[PDB]
Amino acid sequence: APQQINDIVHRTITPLIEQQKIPGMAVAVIYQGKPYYFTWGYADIAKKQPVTQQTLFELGSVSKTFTGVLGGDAIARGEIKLSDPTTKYWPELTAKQWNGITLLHLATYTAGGLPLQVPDEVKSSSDLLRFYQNWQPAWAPGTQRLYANSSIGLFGALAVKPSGLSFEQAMQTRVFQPLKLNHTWINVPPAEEKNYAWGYREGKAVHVSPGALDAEAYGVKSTIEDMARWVQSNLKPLDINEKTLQQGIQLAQSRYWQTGDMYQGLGWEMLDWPVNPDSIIPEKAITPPTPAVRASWVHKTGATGGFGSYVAFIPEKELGIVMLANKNYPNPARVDAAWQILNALQ
Repeated sequence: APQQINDIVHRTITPLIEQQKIPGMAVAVIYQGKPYYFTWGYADIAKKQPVTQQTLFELGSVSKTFTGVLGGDAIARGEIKLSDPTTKYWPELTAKQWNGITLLHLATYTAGGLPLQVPDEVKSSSDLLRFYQNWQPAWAPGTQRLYANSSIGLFGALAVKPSGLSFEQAMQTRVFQPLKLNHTWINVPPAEEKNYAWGYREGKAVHVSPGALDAEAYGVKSTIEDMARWVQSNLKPLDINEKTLQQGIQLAQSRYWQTGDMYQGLGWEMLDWPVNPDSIIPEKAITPPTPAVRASWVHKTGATGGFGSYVAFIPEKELGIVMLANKNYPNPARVDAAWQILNALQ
């Protein structure tokens, strides 16, 4: 790798690993449209199995970028419109509080205080319907953002419906396959388990628990190579041959909502570039949404019990980074490390 990349990556990530006691990490830097890979530590501590470029990590909430782009690919196809009411895709949602709640609201976390997590007791499809039917907004829809899995989880599940495909299959056939993300999974196959890192919560080896709407919100697993490829695809959508997927990516980076200095996209979140880490670490809709601004810090954090992940990229600079850890360390530390690297190479 270019020495200048080697230099900052090693000086930045290595101590980050020791401070946070991360068992294993993989990093990718996208520099002038090429990826460079870095690996440290262990995917499985007990078996002394090292992290490689083949290692699967849980992406957690970074999954939502796939979801957003898939939702975006659906808008481009004409299958859905953000303005569509929720009840158009789930007529069974008859309770009056859903009157006027739209896909936009769901996608942007502005439905009115949908909760952080779908409650644990929700297991069946009828549990899920009962949960949303009995939920009462904490404030008016369309007025105030509260980040929520039960919000973007629902959006992704609804956005696939016109297509007739399950969310898992829309995701695989419209997003994963056309971008050759051949080692990116919602469900890891038996033969890939040897590549699936263990996550580490309080010293014990864990893996993400099944939960309702887990696929849509936090359940993707991927390798550093595929995630680098995911960043290349979002950095340069124009290289993508499939037109709806090209527009889908672009729409995901539109700005639909501003809160403080942050802009809500579909999955992706954004800040005007340049910004300093402190600001990465006034509340209103943007109508119509601002088309994607190339001078942006486009990013997303992700966590599960045993994993911490981060992706960020600046389109203007054709620059990006992916950091995948099998331990869930604090988000500020991720944004500090990444900004240091991208800023050094800017």
